[PDB]
Amino acid sequence: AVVDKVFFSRLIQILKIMVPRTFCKETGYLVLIAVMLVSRTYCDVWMIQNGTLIESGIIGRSRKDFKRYLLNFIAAMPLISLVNNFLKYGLNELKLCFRVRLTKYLYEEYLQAFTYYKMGNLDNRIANPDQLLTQDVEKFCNSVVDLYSNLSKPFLDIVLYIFKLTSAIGAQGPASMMAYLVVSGLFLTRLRRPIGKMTITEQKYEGEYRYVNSRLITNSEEIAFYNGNKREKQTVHSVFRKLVEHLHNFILFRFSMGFIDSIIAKYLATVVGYLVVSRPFLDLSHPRHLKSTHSELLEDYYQSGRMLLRMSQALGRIVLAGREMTRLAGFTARITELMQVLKDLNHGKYERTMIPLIPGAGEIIIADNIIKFDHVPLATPNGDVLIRDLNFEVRSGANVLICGPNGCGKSSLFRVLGELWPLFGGRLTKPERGKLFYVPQRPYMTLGTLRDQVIYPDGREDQKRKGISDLVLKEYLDNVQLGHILEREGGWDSVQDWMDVLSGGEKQRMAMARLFYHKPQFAILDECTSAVSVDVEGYIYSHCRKVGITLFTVSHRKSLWKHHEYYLHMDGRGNYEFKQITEDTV
Amino acid sequence: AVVDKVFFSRLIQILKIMVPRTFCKETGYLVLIAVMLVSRTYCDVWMIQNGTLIESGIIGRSRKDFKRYLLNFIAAMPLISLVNNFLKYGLNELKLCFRVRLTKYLYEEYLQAFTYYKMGNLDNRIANPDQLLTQDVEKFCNSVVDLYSNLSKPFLDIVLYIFKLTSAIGAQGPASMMAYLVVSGLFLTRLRRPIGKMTITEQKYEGEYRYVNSRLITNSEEIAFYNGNKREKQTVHSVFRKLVEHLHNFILFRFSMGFIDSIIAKYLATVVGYLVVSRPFLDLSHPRHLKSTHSELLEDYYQSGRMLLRMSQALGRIVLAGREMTRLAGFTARITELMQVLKDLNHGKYERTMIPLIPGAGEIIIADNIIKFDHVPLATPNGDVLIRDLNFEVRSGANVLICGPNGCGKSSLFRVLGELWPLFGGRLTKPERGKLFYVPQRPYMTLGTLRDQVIYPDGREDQKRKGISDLVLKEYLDNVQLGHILEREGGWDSVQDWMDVLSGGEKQRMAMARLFYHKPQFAILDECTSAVSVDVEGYIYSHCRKVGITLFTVSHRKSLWKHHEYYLHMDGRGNYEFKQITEDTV
Ligand SMILES: CC(C)CCC[C@@H](C)CCC[C@@H](C)CCC[C@H](C)CC(=O)SCCNC(=O)CCNC(=O)[C@@H](O)C(C)(C)COP(=O)(O)OP(=O)(O)OC[C@H]1O[C@@H](n2cnc3c(N)ncnc32)[C@H](O)[C@@H]1OP(=O)(O)O
Ligand SMILES: CC(C)CCC[C@@H](C)CCC[C@@H](C)CCC[C@H](C)CC(=O)SCCNC(=O)CCNC(=O)[C@@H](O)C(C)(C)COP(=O)(O)OP(=O)(O)OC[C@H]1O[C@@H](n2cnc3c(N)ncnc32)[C@H](O)[C@@H]1OP(=O)(O)O
Repeated sequence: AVVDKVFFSRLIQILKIMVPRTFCKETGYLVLIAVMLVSRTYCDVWMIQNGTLIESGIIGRSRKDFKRYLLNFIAAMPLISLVNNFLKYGLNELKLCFRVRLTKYLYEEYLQAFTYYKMGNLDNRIANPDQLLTQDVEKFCNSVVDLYSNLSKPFLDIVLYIFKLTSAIGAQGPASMMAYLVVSGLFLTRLRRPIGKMTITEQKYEGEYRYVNSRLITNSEEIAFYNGNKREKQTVHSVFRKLVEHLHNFILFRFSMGFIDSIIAKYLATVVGYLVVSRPFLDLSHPRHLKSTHSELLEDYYQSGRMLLRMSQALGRIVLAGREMTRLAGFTARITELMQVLKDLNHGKYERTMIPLIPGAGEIIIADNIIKFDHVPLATPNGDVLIRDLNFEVRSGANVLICGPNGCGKSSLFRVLGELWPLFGGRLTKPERGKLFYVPQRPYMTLGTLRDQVIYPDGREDQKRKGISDLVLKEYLDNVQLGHILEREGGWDSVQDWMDVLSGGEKQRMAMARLFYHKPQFAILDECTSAVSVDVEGYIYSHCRKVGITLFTVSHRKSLWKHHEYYLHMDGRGNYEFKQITEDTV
Repeated sequence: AVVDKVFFSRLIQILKIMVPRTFCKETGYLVLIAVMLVSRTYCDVWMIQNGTLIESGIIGRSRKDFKRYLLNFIAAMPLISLVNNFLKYGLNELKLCFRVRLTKYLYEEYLQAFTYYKMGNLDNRIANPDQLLTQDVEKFCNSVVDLYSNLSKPFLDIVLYIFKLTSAIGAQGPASMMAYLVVSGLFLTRLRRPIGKMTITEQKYEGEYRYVNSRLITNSEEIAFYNGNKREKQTVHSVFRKLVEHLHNFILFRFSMGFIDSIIAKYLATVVGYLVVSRPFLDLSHPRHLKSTHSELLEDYYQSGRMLLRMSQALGRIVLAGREMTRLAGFTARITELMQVLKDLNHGKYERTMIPLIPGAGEIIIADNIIKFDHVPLATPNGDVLIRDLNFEVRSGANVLICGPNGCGKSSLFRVLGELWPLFGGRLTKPERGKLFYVPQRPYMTLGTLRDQVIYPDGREDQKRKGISDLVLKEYLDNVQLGHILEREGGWDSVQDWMDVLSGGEKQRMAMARLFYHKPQFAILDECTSAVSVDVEGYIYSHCRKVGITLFTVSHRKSLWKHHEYYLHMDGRGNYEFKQITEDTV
């Protein structure tokens, strides 16, 4: 988080995404804000001018002037509220418009061709992508708009008040006040250097105190078996004393530093301000400004004095806004990292995953109802080769059974099957990403109606395009014997958190009902049909055979060996067996 | 977190712990703070009185009066800084003294007779005890002192300024201003009711947006196998629109509410203030106050006007302090819950652990070198009986081997052995908590020197009491062949995080070196000697036999069966076997 030319360039790009045109609504809010910033400055100076006239009326014991200027203030009261609150409304809307624009751009780039998947399970340059896509966008939009507003308001205030004081007091007044404020700020900043060192030391000691307590907790049983209460007490007490003595020293230093700070920045500023403003008055022979009535002297003094105070407050605010620029730089850096990674992924380039050409080798061809592995060395994307050259085919209507110990390498095969990981040479055949399925032990369950659950990848209008009437959907439910669920929550339209409402067996049955509804070419059964009866398994397998859906199974059960022709076996050290059938066993 | 009489009573007790005497240092800081609060109020009113005299000197074009009162301000400048910063220093010290007193009391009650162990592994009324013992104490002390200061400063300011205005303007002025401020506050609070409802709705929608994104992350592989990019995009976009439309409505309402707030509380307050202060002036026949010079009229007006402003600011601050009282109540409730549980544990009473008399049944006798289970039905403290009546003895010099599948019930036996869990009937014999040992797979390793590691439950002065010279300690290291570690980090005094510096085998060897150094009566070997050679195991077992230390083993290895007389076997359903020896196997 350091401000350079790269920082500004990166802001320019991000803002270009956030301001696409010149006649959008963001430009409308920007001009609205600029107009209200100028109006707000004028309203503030008018209040300064009118307040002294009300007070001169009161002091002069004149009811005419008091009432005249009080009514001027009352009649102008609503306009000031509009000018201030319309500014706030414009700023809030600009933040919200910025958020919507950035989120649309990020998510359009994000939900495209496994990029959401690759971001976490194929790269490591960003963790917790959801946090960065949601929280950082809001924070960045808020920070950029807050910086704009907080640098645009003080700037105008300082310009106007310096211009007016150049005439009321002369160029010497504002210059001397600003010179003192700058010098005092530098001097106090130099004096306040140690606070940072003491602050980090305090945080370190508090961290040590927390860590020691946590250790005493996690190892409470072993300590309890010992009679070590009189020892852990000594250790924690010693750590507490270490922290406490530092706190004394930090408090004493803060007291000493505060004393000088109050004297220099709080009261000598008042003395300098009195000296600066008093020049036109105490100079009885001042050229032209002040040879006037008492009321004129009263008004001129208090107008000038209040202008100096508000000018100095503006200097403080602009300093604060400059400090907030650092946070803006931090948010921009994170967002720029995100945008870079999306650009890398969307073009296939990836780096730092969690040797042949890692970023894709060989070729992939497109065909239907045919899968052909031809010298494809499936491997982890890190480059670690899982196995030697592998070759096998599943031509049509053929079932393959995966057997062996805990695989840890078959997942790689399944991921390359659905383009999830790059190819590593040879030539391979696949359909167009829509003909492959994979149901884990607990299939994916969405939030919404049961019709959404069974029509997951498609919308209702998509179903109408296919013409699948709800009766056929019920038949698919009937085949898996899930038709009774329709009455559980009052029809299809019922919306519930289906992730936990259904039991395991129900989830797998609906998942295969979804498989039935889709009628794809290939599917993977990653040992999911574990909470269902044998009869239903054979019943669904019979449908799969009759329909023509090729199926991959990982059951390993003897009956499933009888129901499958091919088989794959791995020893955990690198090997694979592929043949027609086994007479009795491997 | 609701204020009642119980809340105040609980504060009284906690503060009684925090203020033990009447002549301590806390009472010194309290009187110091009270004196500085009064001085700070007087200094503020003096500045109000002197500022108008400086300004009347400037306006009067009188260098004599300007210089006179400016020098009065300069000469009194250091005293005001002392009065303000000595108040801040006193408040900080009172917070720190409060923290030290409370922490000492809590930890004295906490580290006593397994109470640290029971708090987390025998009850459930508090989780994360370290967080409550460390963070809540600091926050509570800060909150109580902040409430005291922020209710004591505005109170004095309001009293002084109302008293002075009762004479400057009359009782009508302060009364009318306070009446308007109260009425406006009530009216605006009534108008601002919906903001809370909209705020919670906004937080709910943001939570939904975060949850949906997280779901898209955790289920990215299954979605990827599908071509569902065009569906999760629709779901997330719909959720974003739901949030965004609410944000529009919330922004528009905030704009509308702000407009009324500015008009009523920001400017009509100024109009009412002008009307209130102007009464003595515009009344040309005012009885006595104002029949005076222009400078007197100038000074009287601005003194009164500034007093009204600071009185009203004090009303705002006291309102804020009252709001902070709610947080104080929350912290007190948590601390009172902690104190109650420590009191329950320290007397043996416990509730809600994670049927016979759960809180202790039977009796425990004290003896050395003898352990006698007599009809003790060991069970979980929840009351669920693990096994039926159990009886066996380990008289002297006898070794017992535990065998079977994953136990899950032997841990209960070991915990009752070291008084960690209550007895459930019968009569049992144990030594005085100092003769039992238990080394897990990874023994406990402290932060400190190696001498601390081997002398864990004892201090260096304790070792000098026993007279164990460092040569004998080295011999204990030599027996376990850990003498070479002395040169690894430059002698005993080297301090390092021994939790991870040592490898497993080294940790167990030092743990048994600690066992050797202590020479207790009974010890438990929870399958820890797994990363050590067979020769060293026999070598250490020979020492244990020769020394006379009875030993319990959980190895299950055949050679260890040969080296152990008794044995315990559990089937996981409730049973135990205890006999002299086994000819070949169970
Ligand atoms: C219009 C044209 C023709 C020309 C002008 C055009 C402009 C645009 C050109 C110039 C623009 C400049 C101004 C920009 C500034 C920003 C820059 C870039 C960045 C920085 O910044 S530089 C970087 C490194 N440098 C630092 O980093 C330390 C500097 N740091 C600070 O500048 C602040 O951080 C502090 C905290 C020090 C100042 O802020 P602050 O302390 O709050 O101001 P303060 O002095 O308290 O108020 C004023 C006081 O006038 C007194 N007073 C007068 N009259 C009366 C009266 N009649 N009655 C009672 N009192 C009176 C009274 O004492 C009142 O104060 P009081 O009544 O409240 O006690
Ligand atoms: C000494 C003895 C003899 C007798 C007195 C003894 C005392 C101790 C007895 C009385 C103590 C009472 C006072 C205690 C109070 C606390 C109570 C218990 C709790 C509450 O509280 S009740 C609970 C339910 N009730 C609410 O919950 C809504 C109530 N909520 C509020 O009370 C605040 O929350 C707000 C925000 C509304 C008020 O605070 P605030 O708005 O900040 O005050 P504000 O009106 O702005 O300042 C004053 C304005 O005088 C104007 N002004 C005058 N003269 C001039 C001039 N020459 N030039 C320019 N302007 C002038 C100017 O307009 C200035 O203001 P400005 O120049 O800045 O615009």
